[PDB]
Amino acid sequence: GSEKRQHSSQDVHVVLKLWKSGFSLDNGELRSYQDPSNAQFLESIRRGEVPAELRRLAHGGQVNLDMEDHRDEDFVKPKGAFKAFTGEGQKLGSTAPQVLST
Repeated sequence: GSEKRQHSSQDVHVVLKLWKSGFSLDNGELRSYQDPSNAQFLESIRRGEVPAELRRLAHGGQVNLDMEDHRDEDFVKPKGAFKAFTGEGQKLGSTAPQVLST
């Protein structure tokens, strides 16, 4: 976590995950496909334009948005791990009683 340094300009991916309620970005949490504030993301990402949260995540260079599908996984993005286990299956039990070291 950078906290307060700079947004490392190393050309990074902002993951957009598709859920049963909405979508989440690597910068934020799940926003349902209904809310008028999520509409910006939905509309811009629909086109291919960049929501501010992504450019406010990576430096203003290669901010690329990578899409994942999870859907009935509810929401798992900030929670822990990476990609929330999209490797052959989905979440796969999520047997992580802890946040770190797993």
